[PDB]
Formats: sequence, structure tokens, C-alpha cells
Amino acid sequence: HLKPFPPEFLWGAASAAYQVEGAWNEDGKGLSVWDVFAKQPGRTFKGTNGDVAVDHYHRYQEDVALMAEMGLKAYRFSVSWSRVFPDGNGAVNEKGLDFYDRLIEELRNHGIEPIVTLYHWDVPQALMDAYGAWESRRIIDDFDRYAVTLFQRFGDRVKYWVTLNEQNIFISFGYRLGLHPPGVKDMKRMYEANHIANLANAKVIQSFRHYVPDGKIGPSFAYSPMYPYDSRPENVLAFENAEEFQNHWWMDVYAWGMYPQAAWNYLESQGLEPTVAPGDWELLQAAKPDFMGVNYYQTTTVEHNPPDGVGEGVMNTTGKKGTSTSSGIPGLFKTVRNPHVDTTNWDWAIDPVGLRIGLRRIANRYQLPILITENGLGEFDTLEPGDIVNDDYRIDYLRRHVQEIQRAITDGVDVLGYCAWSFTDLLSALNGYQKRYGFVYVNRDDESEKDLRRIKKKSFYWYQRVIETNGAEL
Amino acid sequence: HLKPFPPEFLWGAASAAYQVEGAWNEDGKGLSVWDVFAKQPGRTFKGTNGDVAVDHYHRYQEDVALMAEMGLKAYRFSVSWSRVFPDGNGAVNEKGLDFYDRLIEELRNHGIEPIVTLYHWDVPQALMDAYGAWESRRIIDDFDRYAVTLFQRFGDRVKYWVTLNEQNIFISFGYRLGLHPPGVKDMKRMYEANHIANLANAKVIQSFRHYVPDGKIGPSFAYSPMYPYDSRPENVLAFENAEEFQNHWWMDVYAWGMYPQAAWNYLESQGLEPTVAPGDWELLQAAKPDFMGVNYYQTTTVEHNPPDGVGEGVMNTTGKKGTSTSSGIPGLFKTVRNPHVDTTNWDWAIDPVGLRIGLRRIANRYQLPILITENGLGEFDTLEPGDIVNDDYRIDYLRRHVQEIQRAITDGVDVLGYCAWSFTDLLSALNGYQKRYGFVYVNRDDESEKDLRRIKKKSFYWYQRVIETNGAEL
Ligand SMILES: O=P(O)(O)OC[C@H]1O[C@@H](O[C@H]2[C@H](O)[C@@H](O)[C@H](O)O[C@@H]2CO)[C@H](O)[C@@H](O)[C@@H]1O
Ligand SMILES: O=P(O)(O)OC[C@H]1O[C@@H](O[C@H]2[C@H](O)[C@@H](O)[C@H](O)O[C@@H]2CO)[C@H](O)[C@@H](O)[C@@H]1O
Repeated sequence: HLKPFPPEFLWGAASAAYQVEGAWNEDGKGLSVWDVFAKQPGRTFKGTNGDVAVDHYHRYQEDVALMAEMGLKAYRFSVSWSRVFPDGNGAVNEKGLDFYDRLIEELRNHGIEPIVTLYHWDVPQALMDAYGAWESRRIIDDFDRYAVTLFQRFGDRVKYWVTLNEQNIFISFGYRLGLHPPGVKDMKRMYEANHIANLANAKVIQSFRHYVPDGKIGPSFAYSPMYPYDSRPENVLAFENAEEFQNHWWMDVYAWGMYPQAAWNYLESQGLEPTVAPGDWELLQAAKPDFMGVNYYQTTTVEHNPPDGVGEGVMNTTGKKGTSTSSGIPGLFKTVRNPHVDTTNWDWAIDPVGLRIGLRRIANRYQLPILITENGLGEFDTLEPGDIVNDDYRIDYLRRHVQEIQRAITDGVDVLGYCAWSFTDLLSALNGYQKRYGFVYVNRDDESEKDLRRIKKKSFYWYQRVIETNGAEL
Repeated sequence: HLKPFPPEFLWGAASAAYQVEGAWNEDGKGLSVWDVFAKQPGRTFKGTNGDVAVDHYHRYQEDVALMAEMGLKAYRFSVSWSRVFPDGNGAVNEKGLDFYDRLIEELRNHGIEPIVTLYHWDVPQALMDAYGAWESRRIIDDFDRYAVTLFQRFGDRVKYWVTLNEQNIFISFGYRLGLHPPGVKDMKRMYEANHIANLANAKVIQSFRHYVPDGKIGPSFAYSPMYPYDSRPENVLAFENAEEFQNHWWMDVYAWGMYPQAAWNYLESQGLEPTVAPGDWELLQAAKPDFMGVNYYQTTTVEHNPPDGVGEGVMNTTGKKGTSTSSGIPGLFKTVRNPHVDTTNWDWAIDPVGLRIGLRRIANRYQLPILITENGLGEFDTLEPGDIVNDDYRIDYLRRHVQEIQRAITDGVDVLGYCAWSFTDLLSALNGYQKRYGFVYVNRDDESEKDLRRIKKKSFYWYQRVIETNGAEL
């Protein structure tokens, strides 16, 4: 017997400010690092950027009406820091807060629970110029001031808050792979910026307990659970290292306020461990979250990697299947194709059982409730005559993942909700507009901006029925 | 660059009372459950039992002299409860305490650290008769009385203490497989007795903090780290279940005082979860150990097991290689031979890297120091003319495991010591005398006690050199 989804289950969908809003220079908004980064040639797919995105800043009423038609119980969005503090610090921009006030009111007036995400990668460029943004401890108080501003203005109406969305992605991509701003390839700087982000996460959670005492808050982690390739002891050891280096390194800090020791010792041997100040451990250990946010898309299978072995591999940002290659850390592990699952056209593994596994691992290690803040299928969609988008492939992916959530709940995992990525089509930061995730098709591609009109996909009606039956009919 | 073994690393060897002592009915000793069980027809290999064993009770001076010749830093032995309390909970048998006093004095006069193990499976039969031994809460205070008796008598001379040795074995074999006393095959009773054993462990650790404030104490867990067979999601999920049900089920309670939730829910769903009394969780959570004791011999590889699938399999107690078959829990997991490691003639996997993995897992999950309380190769030995025993196979096994301990220490695992099983040959409870583990061969077999003479094997001199070089020459 499978348990039902709890009556309070938050059936959601999600977006991110830079990928959805547009209005990049309106109403006093400052430049974010992504405004500046995406305009540099070669940084994004076909030069696509968020100047207009899908224009949700001007069309939020239409989009929320579509959410209400679908019956969404929750909508997770991120607030653009540079709309609220165009400088990062300094004077608050009332016009920026007013947009999110109007958005939250539109959501509440349609019975949709807002889930406010504080940070999705868009620190104001002014803070990068002033002091290197996440590489300086000055960002802890500046981020805290920004968060407290939002807590005071919206805490009366927003129960659920996410602090840093995918810190492991914006840190690793920004400082190890050089694919996100600041475009750095320096592991020492990566772990320093990462430690400061950990302190910022902890500081704002502490502030949240003061300003929103009955709210619920947590970071959201981009979780690819690791698998060993097989039972060869060296491959299981590679899995132990991969899970600790890629996943425990973040979630142990979020849950326990401690870095895992083997990873710490390895980094220390390379001279890469972060600088620790007196009080750091105390602050990190005291900032217990109400839930672990989880962005899940795929598992990763790993195998042994000799000391002279694989480092950085090829990443698929074109949609040409089979173009990704193995990446790893010499001496510890490297990725390998999992022969037992299929992949998307961007070589992302399709592994719904892996979501049950990841939920089980988090509950087993940390005993935390989980809010699934992102999950979805990025794929090409075709607009057929009659405003028909037959995205059965997206329905299939979503169905199987939701089925596995129900099994994890039956296993005893406390899952608060499920936010599909994404509500409407939106900009993929590095993959352009053709890698679509929405329930709602948006009419543009990478060449032609067209009119951005909204068209309900077949998956829209499928998820409408999911919510209508509280997940009993998948 | 491997880090050295720490200077005071406890190079040890180990035994257990019923398996080594003999003198089963001397000097006032009462019956243990193993005295009675092993004399039931069909319960042990060739009807072997511990009436005489290798007669360490009378020959302990000779054996300790051999330990001193080897240069052992530590000797781990177990105290026979039925020598100290012949009826389990009445008046103390001073002759019983006096034997362990003489033993401890002999060890300390030769510079060997005693490591006292309170319980290696030999609860007095009188407590089984009176109330069913571990199945009754009465055993908590009776075990506590016995433990405090030893703490008061020996706490001045014994720093390192082990509480329950392989609770997961004596409980699961006693109550699920029916292969140990009391011969029960009932999962509900198994988890009830297990819960009471957990409370007994917690109670005596609490007592230890009062009576031996400067000592170190921990339980010892029979740890077979689980591997998934491959990266098929269903097999990784089976590994998640196997690791939780077989390993976290015990070690989470020892380290955190809490059972893992997914396993608890499954047992609850079958009406198998233990009865919990007011105060149980507070006691279990309060009894933090100084170390996790680890008895390691092999890893276990698992795969998906359907609801109609494999239950109990064939267990090899004969030394005829290849006679074991898969065991598991229908719906959760089943074992499968690991094609990437060799096995002994008793079908135990030889996986030294698995020891590094297991040590890494305990440090990663619990941040506890580890005392390796047992590790060894059980194999046939041949006595060659001139009293020579060339057990290069045992040297190879021990060398490779000690090498992996050093890698684990380099990774940052705090390993306090390493006790090889066993110092002399001794009785295997279910496999007789031919499944030998000793550094010291004992001249007897399953048919005759012969003269019980002690003969140093080649591995004796190998380990002597290991100790002399503090593990720098393996
Ligand atoms: O738009 P994408 O690249 O297809 O990503 C989908 C959403 O997932 C998050 O980012 C990805 C990241 O880009 C990957 O490189 C990494 O491997 O995993 C995370 C998935 O957690 C972002 O939350 C979002 O902006 C993406 O749209
Ligand atoms: O004498 P054995 O059966 O060869 O075992 C040697 C030592 O290992 C522990 O028992 C085994 C147990 O008998 C196995 O059936 C089980 O699978 O695992 C443990 C291994 O930890 C005994 O507790 C140990 O003290 C034996 O003397």
C-alpha cells in the first residue's frame, strides 16, 4: 500500500528572476553579474540573455492567471537582488520591492502559496566591482541586510523561504569551471567563496528566526546522488569520495555546520581548504534549517580515476545527444555513463528511482524534511497547429518522478512539496530558449524573439489533474 | 604520502571466553547458554563445543608469554559472565573474578594493555531459564550489575572496555536465524530482544562514566559494509536498504540513540517494530561511546530482491568452497557474489579495500574514533614436520588489511588500534576448530584435543615485525 500525499502537500512550479523577468534596466534596477556576464561574447548559447527573457515582469498577471487555471498550490520564484538594492548595498529601491509585493498579492489573491527564493545567482555587479562579491566577507552583512529587508516586507505573507538556490552550482561554475560569473578557474578561490556563502546562509537563517519566527526556511541544494559503477572495491571507494566531495561537502554544512573530514583533509593537502575565522563554526552549527531544499534532475555514476586521469570533460550545451564526456578529480573519481538509464538530448540521466534514493539518503543522514524546489525535463518542443504542444516526453518524466516521491513518502521521507521546473518556458542560462521546461510554452526561440505569447502544453493539463487529485491520479 | 601509524597505536590480538577458555565447569562456573546449546545434537560443526576449547583457562601463562614474545601492545579478551555470576544475577563467584585478575596481572606484568569485552554471547543459562535472557527488560539491571562488578574490580588497571561484541550477530542469529541460542526464528522477537540489548548497552556506558571516569568504552559492531551490484537504480536502492537495515540499524543507535526512519517504518508496516517504554530514547541518546568498535571480515554485495524473492540461504559451515547461497529480505535486497573479489573456503569475501571503505563510512557518518576489535583470515592450516606452519595466505590477508587501515588514517579516520582475530587458534562457534585464525597454532582438531601444544605460525613472526616497526614494515 502506497501512502497518499499529505493533504497539505505543496504542488508547485518554479522560476528564477534572471531567467524569467526581463525588464533588466527598468524601475531603477541595477546591473547583476548575469546582465554583464551574458553580454560578453561566447558566454551563453547564441548570445542569449535576460534583457527580456519571457517578460514575466510585465506579464506576471497573465502568468498567475495560468497558474490559477492549473490549480497551482505553490509558486516558487526568486527575488532579484539588484531590483531591491541596485548597488547591492546602499539605498533600497521601493519600486523593486513593489514588483514583488504586487506579485505576492496576485499569488495570494488566487490562493497560491508564494515560496520566496532569496538568491538565484544574480548578485549586483556593483558588489563584484566593490569587493569581489562572494569572495569577501563583506557580502555576509550586505546579503543579510537584503534578506532582512525582504523578511520585514513579506514575512507576514510568505511562510516558505529558500536562501541560496544551488550554491554548489553558482560557486563551482563561477569559480572552478569559469562558466558563470565571475568566470574564474581557481579551486582555492572557489572554496573561499564557498565558505563565505556558507556563512551568509547561516547569518540569514539566524535573522529569519528573529523576523519571521513562524516561517520555514532552508537552502536548496543541486543534488545529483552518486552511484558506483559496480561492486569493484575501487569503484565503491570512488563513489564514497564522489558523494562526500560533491554532496556532503554542501549538505553536511547546511545540516550539521561541519565539513566532512576526508574531503577537508584532501583539500588541506592541496592547500585548498578555506580560511576559517573565530566564530565561523559556531555560526554555521547554529543555523539549523527547517528543511533541505532539493533541486533534482539526475543521478551521476562514477568510477575509479587514477592520479594522472580525467579532469574536466566536455559539457553539452547544444542539445546534440552524446556530446558530453567524463569529468572527474584525478585520484578520487570520474563520471561514467550509466548503462541502465536513458539520457535527455543534453545527456542528463533520466533516473526517477534516483530521486527516491536521494530523498532516502537525505532523510537517512540528516532526518530533515525535504522541499523539492526544482525537478523537470529540459527538451525541444514543437508548436503544432491548433496551439497543441504534445510534450508526452515531459509528462512521462514528471509522472515517474512524482511516483517515486510517493514511494519515498511511503518509505517515511517527509516531503513538504514538489516544485516542477518550470512553470512557463524560460531562459536557460547556458542553454538558450530551445531547452524548454515549462508547462506553458512561450513563443520565441534563440533567433526570433516573436511575441512571447503563452500556450498551454499537454503537460499543463496533466499536472492540473495531478493537483486536482492530490497526486492520486498520475 | 601515507601518514605513519600514531605512536601509541594499539597493535592487538583478540579472543573470546567460550571459544578459548575451556574449564567449562570448574572453579564454580555456571552454565552459559552456549554450554547448553552446543550440546544439543546438530547445533554445531561435528558437535564441537567449548568444554576444553584450547584450555586457555589453565594455560594462560604460556599464552601471555607468547604474546610478550610477539610484543603485542594490547590483548582483547572477553569475561565469562557465568564464571562471575554462576546463576547470572545472584552471589558473586570470587574464583571467577580471581581468574581474570590473574590474567590481567599477567598481561600488565608483560607490558600488554588489557582490553576487556563484557559480553561475547555467553549469557548464563540461569537467566535464559528465569526470564528469557535478552528478551526481557530484567537483563538490563542484571547486565549492569555484572558490568559494575567488573568496573569496580578492574577499572584501576583496564582503560579500554568493550560492552556488547557483535550484538547484531548474537541477536539476529539467536532470534532470526535460530543458529545461536535460544534458537528462535521470529523477527518480532528479534527486534524486541535487540531493543533491550540496546538499552543494556546504554545503561552500562552510563555506569561506566561513574565508575571508570578515565576509561574508554564502546560497543563492537560486526560490520560488513554493503555494495550495490552495479549502477542499475534498483540495485543502488537495494544497497540503500541493505546498508540501513544491516548496518545503520545498529550503529545509528550506538552513535545517535535513534533508529533509522525508513527501516523503522518498514518494520512498523509489518508489525515488527520493538516496544518502546517511556525514557528509552533519553537513555539511548545519553550513552555516547568513546569509539565505535568494528569487527571487520568482508563486504557484502547486494541486488534487487522482489517481494516474492530470496529469503534465507545456505550458510557454509563446512569449509567446502562455493556452498553458500544468496540470502536477503524479500522486497528490499538480496546478497550476490561480488565478481571483483576472491573468497575464502568458507565463502567470506576477501576485500581489504572494503575495510578502508567501512572505516571511511563510520567517520563520515558519526565522526567517531574506531577501534578495530576483530579482523582475520579463517582458513585451514597444515602443521608441517618440525612444527612449522607456513600461513602465507593469512599474512597476505592481514598485510593488505593493515595497509588499508593506514590509507584510512591518511584520509583522516581516527583509528585507535587493530586487534587481529585471533591470538591463538580457538573454537569457531559454528565452524569447529579447523577454521583457524591464530598467530599461534594449537595442536588439536575436531576429533581430538591431542596435547593442545602451541606452535608459532609464520604470521606470528610477520606480525611481530609489524609491531616492532609500528606498521612501517608490512
Ligand atoms: O537551464 P539548465 O542548464 O538546463 O538547468 C536546469 C535548471 O537547473 C539549475 O541549474 C542546473 C545547472 O545549470 C547544471 O549545470 C547543474 O548540473 O545542475 C543544476 C540543476 O540543479 C538551475 O536552478 C536553473 O537555473 C536551471 O534552469
Ligand atoms: O568463527 P567464525 O564463524 O569464522 O567468525 C569469526 C569471528 O567473527 C564473528 O562472527 C562472524 C559470524 O560468526 C558470522 O556468521 C557473521 O556473518 O559475521 C561475524 C563476523 O564479524 C564472531 O563474533 C567473532 O567474534 C568470531 O570469533
